Amino acid sequence: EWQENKSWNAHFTEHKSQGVVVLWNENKQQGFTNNLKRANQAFLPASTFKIPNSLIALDLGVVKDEHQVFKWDGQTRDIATWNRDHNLITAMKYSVVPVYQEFARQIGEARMSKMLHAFDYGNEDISGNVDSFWLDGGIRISATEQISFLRKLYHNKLHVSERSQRIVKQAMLTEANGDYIIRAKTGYSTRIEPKIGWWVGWVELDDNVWFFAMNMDMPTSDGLGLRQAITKEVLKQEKIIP
Ligand SMILES: COC(=O)c1ccccc1-c1cccc(C(=O)O)c1
Repeated sequence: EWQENKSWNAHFTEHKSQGVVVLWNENKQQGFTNNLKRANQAFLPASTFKIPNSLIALDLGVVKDEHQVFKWDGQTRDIATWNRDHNLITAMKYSVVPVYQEFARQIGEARMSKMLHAFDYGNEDISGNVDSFWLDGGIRISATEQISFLRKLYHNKLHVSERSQRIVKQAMLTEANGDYIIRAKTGYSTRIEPKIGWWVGWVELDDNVWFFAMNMDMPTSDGLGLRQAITKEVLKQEKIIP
């Protein structure tokens, strides 16, 4: 069962933006979205792909654990936090593309493709360059498809070891307080129109889990903070967080 709630559209329009929020109640196995059509429209995953990429890299031994240091290659890039050493935790936190591009190159096309099919991830198409296909290649995934993938990850049901899934879920840790835990990954797709921002993950409560996946038009980087802000307004409206 799915239900549409266009009242959430107010949260996007107050910022003159457009997008979709998709919520899934795990206990009740019920979904909610403001836009059933956009909820099933497929976009580039961009840095949300760092979830599956991390899983594959860990399971194949490309990444040993969350402490392995990936040394900066010495190339100054326009994002300051990228010009330093990183481990899996910080590379996720700061969405350090060049680290994951090296992951992908060491994974290779053949194993990457076979693993995304085992994950049933989006359209499972890695066409493009192995080190950027999730940024300007052929891979596509919808908001509802994100939730389906994240739900498997939460239950350790993806076709990789339990360890790899626990480690990635640790690396996804974004916020935690006395009321909730959020594990999620942001995304920013700019190389192919339409330019969008992602935020996908779930909300852990004492007695339930709310999975979420949102994307929204993002014509400039100035609005990236809206990905979390709009999502949280929906969570508040549905009384999922205070
Ligand atoms: C693809 O383009 C950028 O990533 C980008 C471009 C301009 C300014 C900032 C970023 C950036 C950097 C780090 C994280 C995020 C994010 O929140 O996913 C975004």
